[PDB]
Amino acid sequence: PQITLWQRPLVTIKIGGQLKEALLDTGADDTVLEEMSLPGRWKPKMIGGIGGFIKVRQYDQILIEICGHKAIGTVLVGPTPVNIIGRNLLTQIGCTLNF
Amino acid sequence: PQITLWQRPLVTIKIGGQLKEALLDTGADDTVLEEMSLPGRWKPKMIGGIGGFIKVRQYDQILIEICGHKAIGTVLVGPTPVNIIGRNLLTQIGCTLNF
Ligand SMILES: O=S(=O)(c1ccccc1)N(Cc1ccc(I)cc1)[C@H]1CNC[C@@H]1N(Cc1ccc(I)cc1)S(=O)(=O)c1ccccc1
Ligand SMILES: [Cl-]
Ligand SMILES: [Cl-]
Ligand SMILES: [Cl-]
Repeated sequence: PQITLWQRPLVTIKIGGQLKEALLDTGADDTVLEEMSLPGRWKPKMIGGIGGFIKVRQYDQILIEICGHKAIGTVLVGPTPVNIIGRNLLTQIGCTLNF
Repeated sequence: PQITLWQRPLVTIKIGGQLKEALLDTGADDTVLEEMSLPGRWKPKMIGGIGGFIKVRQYDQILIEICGHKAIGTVLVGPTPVNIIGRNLLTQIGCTLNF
């Protein structure tokens, strides 16, 4: 698809067999989702920006489906105000900026 | 152009006659620049980010060039981690996400 930026670029994702809404975010290095369980090992991380920093759990090699596109990559889980799909997974679905 | 996301989408902008580096950020509603001098009056603006909300300065109808593309619109100024070009100006230069 071609997604406009007149509104926030929100899409449906499937992860851990759950359907969620998330923001396609070219300014985010990493994908960050609100508190949820994920399988496997994890390590803590801090991410930050306007407003300060939050602590997240980093899970690697997680399967995700983004607007019907299957991918795998690292997912950070923690108290983000919005679910974010970052560049680590946008690349895998072939997402580009165009003007 | 078409910008892939394997690296941060950092571009050159021009504002107040000066070149600066800024991030094309589809996760930011607004354009937010590092502390600088801009003309005219400003108004207060609360913006939300990963750690919470903060107050920044809002300047309207400011000339800014993004990758050579001329724009005129609202620029926020505050303690942003990096200069950010958000959806208000991305929309104005005709940028979309595509996959
Ligand atoms: O500072 S920011 O929260 C911001 C928001 C609005 C306007 C200006 C700034 N930021 C930009 C940012 C850019 C580079 C770096 I280094 C750190 C932050 C965001 C906006 N989109 C990407 C960043 N994030 C996503 C986000 C989007 C919307 C909201 I509401 C909250 C978080 S992030 O969770 O912080 C982030 C930080 C590190 C790794 C992955 C994700
Ligand atoms: Cl990854
Ligand atoms: Cl590619
Ligand atoms: Cl504007």
